[PDB]
Amino acid sequence: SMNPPPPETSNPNKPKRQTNQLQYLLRVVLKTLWKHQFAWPFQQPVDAVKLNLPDYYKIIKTPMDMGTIKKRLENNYYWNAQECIQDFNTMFTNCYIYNKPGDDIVLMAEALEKLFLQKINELPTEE
Ligand SMILES: Cc1noc(C)c1-c1cc(O)cc(CN2CCC(F)(F)CC2)c1
Repeated sequence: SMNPPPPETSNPNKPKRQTNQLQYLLRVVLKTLWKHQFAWPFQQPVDAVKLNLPDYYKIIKTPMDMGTIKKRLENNYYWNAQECIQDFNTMFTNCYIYNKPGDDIVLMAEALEKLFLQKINELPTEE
């Protein structure tokens, strides 16, 4: 169970724009979660080899992580905020699907998700 390639973070064919909602997602939302004490397991793709999780990529077919999200934001990969929000949701859902409801990693993801929802509650209107 080698790891898959990471999710793409740039694509020369995918259209680009800089907007204030995407800026908010990078500067406020991602920033807040990134620097949180629970961020670190989520700051890069799950390395199922180093973590000895041979079934991870049998269960999780749409991996996602904040490192990927950060690069996507930095690279103007997203056209709109919803695309980015979807990736955060994917990351949290994967964690909840793969792990058991007691688990420390799940509590960590719940805390980040609560914070995520607070910051997305205040997304600015598009200029
Ligand atoms: C995210 C994610 N989703 O599913 C898995 C499995 C991971 C995961 C990713 C990591 O980079 C490291 C660990 C180990 N874990 C960290 C927190 C802890 F609470 F300390 C327990 C050990 C788990």
